[PDB]
Amino acid sequence: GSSGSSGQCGACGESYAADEFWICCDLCEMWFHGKCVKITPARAEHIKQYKCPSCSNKSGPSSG
Ligand SMILES: [Zn+2]
Ligand SMILES: [Zn+2]
Repeated sequence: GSSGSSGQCGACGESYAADEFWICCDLCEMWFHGKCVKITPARAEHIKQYKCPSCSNKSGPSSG
């Protein structure tokens, strides 16, 4: 990773690698990692357009 500006996972902000398992959001449709979004690479199969933790948080009882 030498490129300055580039995609970064909101959870941690790793480099755009075509290896790890990324998740797909519907609200913001951002880029995240299964494990980062509290999701397994195997379960994703049964998951379709999961609500990333970045959005789900919005309008929360602990934090609005
Ligand atoms: Zn991450
Ligand atoms: Zn989202």
